[PDB]
Amino acid sequence: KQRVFIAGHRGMVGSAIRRQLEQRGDVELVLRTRDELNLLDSRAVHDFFASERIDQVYLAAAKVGGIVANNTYPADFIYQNMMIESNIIHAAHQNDVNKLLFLGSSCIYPKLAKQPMAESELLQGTLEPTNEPEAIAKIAGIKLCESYNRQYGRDYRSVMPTNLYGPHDNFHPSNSHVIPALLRRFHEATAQSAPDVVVWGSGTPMREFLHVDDMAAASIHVMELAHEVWLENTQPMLSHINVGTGVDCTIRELAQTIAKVVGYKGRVVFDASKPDGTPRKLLDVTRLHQLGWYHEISLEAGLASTYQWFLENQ
Amino acid sequence: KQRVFIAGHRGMVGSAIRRQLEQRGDVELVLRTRDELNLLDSRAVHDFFASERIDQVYLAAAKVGGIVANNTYPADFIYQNMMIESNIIHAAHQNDVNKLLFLGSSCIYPKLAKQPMAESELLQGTLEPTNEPEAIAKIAGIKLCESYNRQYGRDYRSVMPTNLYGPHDNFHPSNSHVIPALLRRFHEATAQSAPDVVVWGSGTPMREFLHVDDMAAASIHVMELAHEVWLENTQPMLSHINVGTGVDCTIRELAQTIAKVVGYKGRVVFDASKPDGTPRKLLDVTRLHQLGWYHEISLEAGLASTYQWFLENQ
Ligand SMILES: NC(=O)c1ccc[n+]([C@@H]2O[C@H](COP(=O)([O-])OP(=O)(O)OC[C@H]3O[C@@H](n4cnc5c(N)ncnc54)[C@H](OP(=O)(O)O)[C@@H]3O)[C@@H](O)[C@H]2O)c1
Ligand SMILES: NC(=O)c1ccc[n+]([C@@H]2O[C@H](COP(=O)([O-])OP(=O)(O)OC[C@H]3O[C@@H](n4cnc5c(N)ncnc54)[C@H](OP(=O)(O)O)[C@@H]3O)[C@@H](O)[C@H]2O)c1
Repeated sequence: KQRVFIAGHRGMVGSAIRRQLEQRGDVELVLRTRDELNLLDSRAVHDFFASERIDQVYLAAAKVGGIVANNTYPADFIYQNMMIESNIIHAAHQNDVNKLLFLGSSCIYPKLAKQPMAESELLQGTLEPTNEPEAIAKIAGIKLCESYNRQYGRDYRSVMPTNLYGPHDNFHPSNSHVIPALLRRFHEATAQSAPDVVVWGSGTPMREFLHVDDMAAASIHVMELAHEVWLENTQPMLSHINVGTGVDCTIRELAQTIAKVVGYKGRVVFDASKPDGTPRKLLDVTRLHQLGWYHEISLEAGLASTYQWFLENQ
Repeated sequence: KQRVFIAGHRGMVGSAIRRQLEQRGDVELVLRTRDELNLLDSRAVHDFFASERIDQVYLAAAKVGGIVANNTYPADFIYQNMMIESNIIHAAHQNDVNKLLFLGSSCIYPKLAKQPMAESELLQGTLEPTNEPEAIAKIAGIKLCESYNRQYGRDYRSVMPTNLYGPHDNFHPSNSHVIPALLRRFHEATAQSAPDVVVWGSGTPMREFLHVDDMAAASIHVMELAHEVWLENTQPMLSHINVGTGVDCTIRELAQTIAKVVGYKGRVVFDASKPDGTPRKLLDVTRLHQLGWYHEISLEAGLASTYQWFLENQ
């Protein structure tokens, strides 16, 4: 069995990967909570790698937040993510861990990228300011992996998810992430019998959403590809793989779907006196599809199962 | 007196800053060699800051090299520079050091940047591959400074030098840095009585060169500006300041000048069957000039004094 360390296993993404692997008789999971191992502490991280015989690492630990958190604590987001990534990568290398999967984010891409965004859009223009600090730390993570691959012949791969939703999300109505926010807002609206729910903007912008269990399955799929196959479909200094659906959805279609899924009978209302973001943002997932992975969970199905998970965990 | 820690003080840039400050009765220098303090060791760096009452830091320590070194050891260049920067910045903050000057490099800029390159070119396109790893670590350094400035109201400023030359450079004929390389090549050619020296390319590309003592004076100048003045001439998320001459020189003019400076009487020869780089690369130094600093050392004068330093230190 392969000994697989999923950093950040109690996280949204980490716990999705754990649920899938825990069904694998060919895998032994090695897991440490934050209390047991602070991944900011280089010495602790090296001690763990030196004593635990790891074969593969899924790097799913990170300082994460929404718009307010990213603009309010920028130092926390660049420092902590640079240090977690640096410590784990360095320790992995030092202890002969050859396989690693780094989980980044689509925030890496330029604000005005060409759509849909191919992996080659990386570094082609200015970042969104709200996410700039975290985005630079995640690009540094990808370039750490690439650099160790190139200097030492490592196999440290990377995926960049689109917007994710599903179990273990933060279902507060003030989350800036639209799916959990709206699930919770429509849930409460449905409880109060509120006549309407008002969403800022016209509803016209197009966005992309992937269920976290699809993310986890794609991530495992990418981790487990033959190296020769992964190499044929990437480039040493352009090595990351976008993970998503590659399909747009309007915020209007999303909000009307969530209303249906929760059984809301009032009105979804869009207040177009508020600004819209860009008209379209989504990943080009041609590389992942060429590597033989396609998502399985439709928005409708994913929303319904996610909402059921929230009901069970209120 | 202000207690000033110059990280990397025995380096080319660090030692230039030290020579200038050591003439300041208002400054007490705090210096630690690599052997005394390994800046990769977070615990050691924090212990130093916690016991040494520092007021200002000049961050002039880095893993540095030429074209071969950067392409051969990419992991070393991204990892080491990320960790030195992260450790010093974090420790400074933690111990109430309010003033810091981070020394980056013009390698940060896109390969196809608009010339001359204004600070706003940062992040506008693809990096030169040879330097990509180091460049991402230095951009992460600038964004660490910005992030601490914005979250905690720190005063962590940054300068990006152009190509530098002067005392304490590496004067081996195989240095990929053209000034020390050519000084040493013409020096040897002059000793051997070699009939010619052949330089690859046509000589037409334009490049920018600044003497290291000018860099040091500009760096001190930028460190010491009133915060209100520095703020008026920068932007929180676009805070770095280019340091250079803002003036182009052909590689042909450079090589013919070096030949004159060393007293070579053979021929400078350009072999145009080898490729040239881009036609022009230089910094726009309007922000530094607006902040009231202008370089003092002409290329001719700088070359002559640099060569005299090499003669004295062979
Ligand atoms: N929609 C999404 O969820 C989404 C979208 C795009 C990309 N991603 C990428 O996926 C990665 C994981 O996202 P996520 O939402 O799954 O995060 P989470 O799931 O909210 O948290 C991941 C976790 O890693 C842990 N961690 C952070 N710092 C640690 C430390 N110093 N020591 C040990 N553990 C530490 C956290 O610990 P403590 O939580 O207990 O604080 C947290 O449990 C992120 O890098 C994110 O950018 C996620
Ligand atoms: N032409 C130029 O020189 C030039 C141009 C553009 C930008 N810059 C920027 O200026 C900065 C300094 O450049 P430079 O040429 O002055 O470098 P140097 O002068 O060649 O070396 C700087 C030094 O900092 C030290 N250092 C590195 N790692 C350390 C560690 N782990 N612990 C303690 N000290 C450490 C080095 O120690 P050990 O040397 O003894 O290994 C070295 O003495 C760099 O970031 C460079 O990118 C320089």
